[PDB]
Amino acid sequence: DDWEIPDGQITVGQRIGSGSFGTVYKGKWHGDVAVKMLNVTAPTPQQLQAFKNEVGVLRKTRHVNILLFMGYSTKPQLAIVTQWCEGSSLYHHLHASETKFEMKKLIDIARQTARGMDYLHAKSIIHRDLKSNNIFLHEDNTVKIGDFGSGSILWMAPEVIRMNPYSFQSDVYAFGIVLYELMTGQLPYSNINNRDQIIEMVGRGSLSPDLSKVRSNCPKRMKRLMAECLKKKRDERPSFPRILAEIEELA
Amino acid sequence: DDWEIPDGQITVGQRIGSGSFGTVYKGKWHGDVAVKMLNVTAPTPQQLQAFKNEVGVLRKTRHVNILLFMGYSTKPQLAIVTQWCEGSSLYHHLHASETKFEMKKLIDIARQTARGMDYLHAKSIIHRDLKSNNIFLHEDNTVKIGDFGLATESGSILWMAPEVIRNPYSFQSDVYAFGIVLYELMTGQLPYSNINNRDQIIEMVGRGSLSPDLSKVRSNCPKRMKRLMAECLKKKRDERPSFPRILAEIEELAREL
Ligand SMILES: CCS(=O)(=O)Nc1ccc(F)c(C(=O)c2c[nH]c3ncc(-c4cccnc4)cc23)c1F
Repeated sequence: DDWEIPDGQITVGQRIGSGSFGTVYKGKWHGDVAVKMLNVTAPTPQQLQAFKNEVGVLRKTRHVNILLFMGYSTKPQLAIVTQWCEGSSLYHHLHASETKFEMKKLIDIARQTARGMDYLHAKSIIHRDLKSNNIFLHEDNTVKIGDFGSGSILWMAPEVIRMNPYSFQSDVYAFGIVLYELMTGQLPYSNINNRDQIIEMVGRGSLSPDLSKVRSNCPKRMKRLMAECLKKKRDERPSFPRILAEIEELA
Repeated sequence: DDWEIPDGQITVGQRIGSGSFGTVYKGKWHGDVAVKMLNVTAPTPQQLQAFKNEVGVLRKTRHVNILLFMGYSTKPQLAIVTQWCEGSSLYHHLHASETKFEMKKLIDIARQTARGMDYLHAKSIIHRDLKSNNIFLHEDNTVKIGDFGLATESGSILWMAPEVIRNPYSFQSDVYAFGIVLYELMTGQLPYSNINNRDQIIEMVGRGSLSPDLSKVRSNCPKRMKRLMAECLKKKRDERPSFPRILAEIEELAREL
């Protein structure tokens, strides 16, 4: 039916962060929620529908590894309401906490991410921006993928960089970088700190992630799987169901 | 929009529960999932309303403390696809595991349960079958409320309020059952131990001379929880609070101590 939450039902709290679209706050609504208020004030009737369309896309996601959509608001500002995640992003663990994860967890996280990613493809949903920042680990066990309802070029496929370039293949490339981060412990092109350089080089096929940076612990069974994900040639990339099967066999 | 999952996608596995309500197997569908299916030649549409009601009530929930409904089925067996849960029920932990908790966790479990129950009532949903058995502990410490079935919008006798025991079901009945669940958390024990007759409980609780022994609460248990619990267990419907007030008092406690 309708998942709108009437004005005054949510007690908006502390400002968590800002994104290109939206500002995230912690909220009070039958427990803890997260509210993403759109960068918008007025009830513009035509962008209203445009907003509602994105809600329609969100409300078709009922998977454990996808961040739980819970409702939307219209009156105290346009807003997306989801579950609250305890802990930090996958980016924070890998790069900002220096926290040592056992190799067993890494594969699980990838497996969880692939579970979420396959589901979106099954529902014919292209994420368009899958990175470790949009992967929230609830209580450091459970993957929640969000932010799918002049940017992050590290997870960007070659065909996306040079301009329909957004497809299920580009999400596959994004996952390879995610795997890279997990299996190398860091972001790609770390030595080359030049955005424009990377854009031009990865775009022309001159640059690709370095796999000598993977640790010895990494199974070469899916070290090969990255290569499949990280292919410059998009049609030579594995689909996510294909991907989901291979990763799972690792335990 | 459609939540129908046509078959072939679903890879059924090992069953965990059975009966005449639908067997529940552990399937794999884009990961670990759960399926509750009728093993029948044909559910000649007497079952077809029960199934349709549950799909209607499930499709309208999206909460972390409510079991995650993932889909339904019509073509072969009737089935309900929900998230897979890792762990055992609250009933298992308190009673069937002989495990024990700190006050800290016990009050937390009540809160998460209160959140889901508050959510259900806000969506104008009556659970009608709330008990420790239907409260799953997923990831070993996060509440999942399920087994809707009797939901709408024998063996379950202990969580039954007099007006149901003596349409009886209401938000108030859910409230009474909540008080019983609180009792299991704050005592570790099921109500009416000194009564091993089904006929004793059913008459006495219905009559209004039987009530849980609140002397059995833990020493570490808050005086506010024991007070809150007695309010949910009121013999008279009207004197029972609503979950917004129930959740409010709990939240302070969890923060207070
Ligand atoms: C599926 C809906 S979406 O539109 O595609 N995504 C989405 C919508 C609304 C949101 F608020 C959030 C969000 O940032 C968070 C949603 N729950 C969260 N829980 C924790 C955090 C967080 C992240 C980093 C540091 N501290 C807290 C961030 C979020 C969100 F990701």
